[PDB]
Amino acid sequence: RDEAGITGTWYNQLGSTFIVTAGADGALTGTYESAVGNAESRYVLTGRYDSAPATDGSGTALGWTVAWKNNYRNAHSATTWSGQYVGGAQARINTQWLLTYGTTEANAWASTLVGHDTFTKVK
Amino acid sequence: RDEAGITGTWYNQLGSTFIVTAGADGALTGTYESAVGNAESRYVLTGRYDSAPATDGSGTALGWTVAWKNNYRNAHSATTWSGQYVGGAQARINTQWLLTYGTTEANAWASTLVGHDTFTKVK
Amino acid sequence: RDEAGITGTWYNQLGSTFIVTAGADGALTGTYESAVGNAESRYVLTGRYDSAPATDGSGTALGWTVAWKNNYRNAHSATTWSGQYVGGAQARINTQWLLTYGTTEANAWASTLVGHDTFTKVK
Amino acid sequence: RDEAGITGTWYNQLGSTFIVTAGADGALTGTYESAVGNAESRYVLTGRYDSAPATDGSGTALGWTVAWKNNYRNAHSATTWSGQYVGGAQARINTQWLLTYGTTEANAWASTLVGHDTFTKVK
Repeated sequence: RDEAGITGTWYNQLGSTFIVTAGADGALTGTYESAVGNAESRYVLTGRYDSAPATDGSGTALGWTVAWKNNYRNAHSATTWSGQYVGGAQARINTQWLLTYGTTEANAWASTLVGHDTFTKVK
Repeated sequence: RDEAGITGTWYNQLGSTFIVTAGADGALTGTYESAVGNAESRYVLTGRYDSAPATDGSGTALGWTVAWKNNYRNAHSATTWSGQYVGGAQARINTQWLLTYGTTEANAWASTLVGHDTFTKVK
Repeated sequence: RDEAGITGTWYNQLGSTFIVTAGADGALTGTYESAVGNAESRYVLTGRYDSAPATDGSGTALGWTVAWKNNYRNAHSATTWSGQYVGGAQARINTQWLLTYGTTEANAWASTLVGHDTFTKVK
Repeated sequence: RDEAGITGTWYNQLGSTFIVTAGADGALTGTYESAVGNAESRYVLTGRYDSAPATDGSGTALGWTVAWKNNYRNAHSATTWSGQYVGGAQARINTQWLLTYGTTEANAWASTLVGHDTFTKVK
């Protein structure tokens, strides 16, 4: 039961800010602000997490999406982060991500960036 | 404006079924049923898509998450698909995905599978 | 023992041409010619494969790299394909790949594309 | 020209040891010893790097493969790392990797793990 452990404000290694609420039902809702790329201000996110994780010391699996459209800009792209929450004194969300841009069929080979973000509760 | 083009029932190459509604606001909601893996019946999904895509022939970026917990089972894992919708006679959603399982810190190197799913409106 | 099954000329879905020799010792050597991207003519490749695969119907794991420098151009990038060879009437190499471009530290978040290529012995 | 900067012994965050020689011609040769997984002792590697990188502060793209067969064991798998070398006082190779295991056609959806390794010249 990591609803309280997940909910809150998280920061990654780029200085991006992830503001999330975890629902009792497994939902993730909030906003993402990227420190880099074709982005400004906050963007909607949604996602899901395992609301009944294993009790053996394993992390808590979760994921979320941002489409990079808001009232300021549209980067015609979406990122998905997939990862796990690891609780404790220095809690962390360890993620890998896929960023797809909309492309023509001819350029679709080149549509998707992959990377990895680690989030902490301290900047 | 691909709200009508996205909304509906989609099937991938594995015979999985993706049932989605696209909101005017960029939301994706629905259910996923996997034909493979530690899964049975339907699981909640949510996600986002570019509600104002480019008009140059590019695809429509989107993503969504499933956490693999429902009333039947809990696979302590989450998958994120990231991709684009390509409209037309044979419409398609072309995706890559990341499946993270909850692990101990010692096994976290091995936590994440990557793959690729192509969805069609016909089985 | 898939040395004879791997060695030869392969083509992917983009119309790229992969010319490989598999060594008894697990080596892969040859040349790659991409139909797309910042590339022309042939580039050196090397890689490795499992020279003693399982006999249970499993595929044969393998991988290879291309750095995108030759006498014509230098795209300051390297792609790695990781996958498996599946023997038989319609033999295939099913791969996923990572293409890293050299970046400054500020842009390294955006350095790596991911995709998937399927190779056949017929175009 | 990073031939001297790449050649040598590198260690990642898992305590794996990567011993590589960079050739003037773009080759990478050496041995890999994993601290984790179905592995013991050293395994052959080969790969490629950009021997004429940009002079603007960008990193040096490179990649390499290991098939996880040696005289001790065979894990019927191959990993490819794709990344860049970043020179200087605290030199680093920043990589993402794809590990494919040989599978039956029914389980091929689950064949490939993805992760990220950072190598340093100090443990």
